[PDB]
Amino acid sequence: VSLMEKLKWKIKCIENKFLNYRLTTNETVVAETEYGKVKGVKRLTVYDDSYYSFEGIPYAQPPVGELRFKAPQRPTPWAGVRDCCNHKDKSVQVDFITGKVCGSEDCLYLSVYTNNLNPETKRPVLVYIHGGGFIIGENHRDMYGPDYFIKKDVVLINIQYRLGALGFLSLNSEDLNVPGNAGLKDQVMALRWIKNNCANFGGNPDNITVFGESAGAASTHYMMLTEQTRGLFHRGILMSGNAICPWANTQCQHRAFTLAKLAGYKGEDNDKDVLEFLMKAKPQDLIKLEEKVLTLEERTNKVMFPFGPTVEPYQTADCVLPKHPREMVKTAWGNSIPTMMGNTSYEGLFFTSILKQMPLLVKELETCVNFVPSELADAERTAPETLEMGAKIKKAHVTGETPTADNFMDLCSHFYFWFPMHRLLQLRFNHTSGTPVYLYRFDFDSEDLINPYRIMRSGRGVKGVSHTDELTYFFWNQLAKRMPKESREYKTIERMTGIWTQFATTGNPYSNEIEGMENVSWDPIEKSDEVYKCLNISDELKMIDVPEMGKIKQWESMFEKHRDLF
Ligand SMILES: *B(O)c1ccc(OCc2ccccc2F)c(Cl)c1
Repeated sequence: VSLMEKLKWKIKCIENKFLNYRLTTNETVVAETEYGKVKGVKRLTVYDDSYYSFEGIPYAQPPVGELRFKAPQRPTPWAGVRDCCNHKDKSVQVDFITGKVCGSEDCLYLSVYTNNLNPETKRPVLVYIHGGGFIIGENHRDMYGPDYFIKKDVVLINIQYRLGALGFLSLNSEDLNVPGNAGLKDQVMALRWIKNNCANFGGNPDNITVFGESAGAASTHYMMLTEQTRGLFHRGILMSGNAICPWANTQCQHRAFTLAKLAGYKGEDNDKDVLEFLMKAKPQDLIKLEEKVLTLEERTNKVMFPFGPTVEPYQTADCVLPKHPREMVKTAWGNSIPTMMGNTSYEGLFFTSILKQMPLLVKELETCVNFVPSELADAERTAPETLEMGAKIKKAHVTGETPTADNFMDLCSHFYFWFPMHRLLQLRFNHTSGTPVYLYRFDFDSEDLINPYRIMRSGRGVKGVSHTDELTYFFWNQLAKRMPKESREYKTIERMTGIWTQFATTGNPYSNEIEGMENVSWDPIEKSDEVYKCLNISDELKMIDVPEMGKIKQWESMFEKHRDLF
């Protein structure tokens, strides 16, 4: 927290509103939805393109009052024309830059964008679910502008969903109807809306692609796992994340009481009494205290967030996760739709900011016991077997006699992203109709065009392709600028929106109409593959064996004596 990030961030924000106004037009339009008419408006881009914009389309009732912590309910429709010419608020969260809580409980909205409201053909529909660890994020165009994607003839939809304790509180007591995963059930309801309404915006309801980055990738994967969404969409893209990443789920049923007690609850550890208190609390109080819920023991054992997706303790009407995700892969409908997955070439660089805060973290690599997968480790991480397992990790990532910060961040690349990807691929290969999985590796490094996460990760001046660096080439954000058509950055925008649009359309990401792809033979992964091939996306596009594969096998070797748990 170095105070006046908040300044230029406030004055990049005084600019973003003038610019937003200047890029607005007077061309309003009305579209039909199953809940009533919505009025949208055309907007301009800095590349002199334009698109129709519908923001603040409700897909559920505002989950306020008695609806807090509950599964979403269908919204209440209207006669007349609803105003969708302005965005709604984001879900209640801590602003990662201003450090202050922002947003509203009234956040269950989606936005629809297209360059042509009346196309002559049904268009592929792309649905983006944002990341942010299930605790931050939004569909506001200052972070996720559609301006690049609307160069292509697609319909792009950006959803919101409840975050933090408001989205992911879970209580054991069956009588209370807070089984957990409200935020994922939000996504399910948004997907149902999209399926039933995208046609009114020129979309093909039989050709929908869901994609997401980070927590949005885990979300996309959860939407492919749950039987609640069966057949609602037809392709998935998992960008740096999936549902069996260790940060992507947690059993948090005991932490509601902790949150209550942090906020001033007086009384006993009792689900009913705890729920009653949490129902009454100011939303901004609960979200601000969320950062204090995890114990030192939990943090040591690499629990990243106190509330997130959870295995629900009993089954309700709108249950999304009845079993551990690894179990849900066994029968997942989404196993049998075309899928693309990928990661960046230095994911772990993202934890730069965390390291600067707590330098002593680097000494975790002395034994690496803390990064042994939790299901394998003992609670004190002092067991000799845990020490042995840790030594396998240590050999994969410690390059000198003493671990460095770079070693730590390389390790994080695998703990948080590459190893979970491996486990998923192998698990799914036992339960798939045979539909292809394509892998990419995003390896394009530039500091000439950036996005706000680079601030948060303090990555200005740091080199390598961190977690979230690829977002810059998919979405407009308030820190972006018009780049020369010949720049490597602009060409990367064209390649990324191009490949994603090609995959959305056909279920195959290859096209010789994409510059650089003229010699790419991009083949999906097979069960019989001992080495993964990926499209490596840099200044050149090249098919390579995943450079991370060696370290991936090294992680896998921790499961030599526990193969059932892999
Ligand atoms: B993806 O949604 C994602 C977000 C955050 C992660 O780590 C926690 C974190 C939070 C804030 C700053 C830096 C961080 F690393 C992860 Cl692993 C994934």
